[PDB]
Amino acid sequence: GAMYDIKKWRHIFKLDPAKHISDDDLDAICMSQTDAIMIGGTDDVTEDNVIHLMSKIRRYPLPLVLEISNIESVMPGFDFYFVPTVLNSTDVAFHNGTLLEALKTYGHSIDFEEVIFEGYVVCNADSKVAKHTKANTDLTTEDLEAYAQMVNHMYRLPVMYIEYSGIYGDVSKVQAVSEHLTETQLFYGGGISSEQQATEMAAIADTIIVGDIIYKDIKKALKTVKI
Amino acid sequence: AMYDIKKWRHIFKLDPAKHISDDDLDAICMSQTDAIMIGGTDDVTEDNVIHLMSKIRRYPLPLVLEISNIESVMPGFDFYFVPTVLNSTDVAFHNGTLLEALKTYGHSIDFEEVIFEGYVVCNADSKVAKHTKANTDLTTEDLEAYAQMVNHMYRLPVMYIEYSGIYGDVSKVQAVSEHLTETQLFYGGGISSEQQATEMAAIADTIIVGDIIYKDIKKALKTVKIK
Repeated sequence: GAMYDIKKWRHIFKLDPAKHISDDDLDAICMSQTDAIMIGGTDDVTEDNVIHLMSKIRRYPLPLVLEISNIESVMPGFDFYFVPTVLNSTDVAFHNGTLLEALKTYGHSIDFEEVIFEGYVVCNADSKVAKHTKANTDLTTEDLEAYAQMVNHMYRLPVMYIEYSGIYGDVSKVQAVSEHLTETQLFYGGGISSEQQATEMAAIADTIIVGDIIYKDIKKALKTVKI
Repeated sequence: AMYDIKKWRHIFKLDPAKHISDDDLDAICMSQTDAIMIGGTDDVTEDNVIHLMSKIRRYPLPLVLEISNIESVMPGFDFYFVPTVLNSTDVAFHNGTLLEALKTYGHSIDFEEVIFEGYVVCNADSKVAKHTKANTDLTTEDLEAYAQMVNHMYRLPVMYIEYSGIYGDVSKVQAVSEHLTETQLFYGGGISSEQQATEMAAIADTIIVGDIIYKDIKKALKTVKIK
């Protein structure tokens, strides 16, 4: 089952369950070389369409993961749950606050082997996720490096997630951050929309996460896997 | 074997602001304690720590520093215990301050000797609770969730139940232990009798004794006789 060893993942397609994906486009990505399909949507996951989406996704043989945002999103059935802790958020709620309530609720029966805690760092000052988590987006390269160090040596977390929220972020900073991660895997997301960019980043980061372009140019999207 | 925290059962904890006689100091360092921890939940008086270290280093037992604030950071200790107050309402006590420290000292820290502690402040009327704006209304469920969170999500080496000066709720500590497996349970707060040291050192992995050292050196040395 090399299929389910996140450490080997290089590319993940991230679906916003709130947007419409056609069955042919869905088939396209699920058939691709991508390592996993991730359902996200940083807010009020609408149980209804998430289940619609996973029903379709389970017809293919590839890891289906959920990016839990809020206690509302928690649903059984996924292969992995990626739980973020927004390191640069100024509200304890996105640190461990929400997670404490989820655990209060489902603690009794979670299989922590399938849960993955991610050091999440919001880097796009003008994003829904930056404004919701009251994230302190004024980050210098030193700040990111301190964060990387904090993730890599102090919490020693399996994943550090650089989230540029839709726009292609600062390659140099991502590059600075990768420098300090060693034991921790580096996930990058934000703006990839060209085999060129996917290759640039997948070079620095360990796993790249392509999302928006799926709903804009399925053909370009499929290009991001060629990294 | 001396420096493997996982075998430690008792730790004597010295407030560097309080005075301790050369003879009481001698007594604790000669005891069966596994280590001396210099704490003081506030502004370490760079002055008396060096004095205390000076006397303590004549004995061969581990000397550890519990860093509270970025001020405390100094060389010469066997291990540095860094807290993250999980039930604090202020990001500064989650990782805020830590991020600063890392910006400054990041370049020269031997992370091998740094130990990240999952801290849960449990005494509503404590300087530490008021300082870190800790949310001290914790049910057993809450504590269990916290345990789970430390043990499985953060997967930190130590979860520290801090009852700040008073002997806490044995049942709750017992509940918390239930969930820690890979994580070492440190307990502190009120042990002042061979009886209490013994009760707790049965539930927790390591009991931390402090206040009684300055009140009844004879009773204090009774706390290391934990069966």
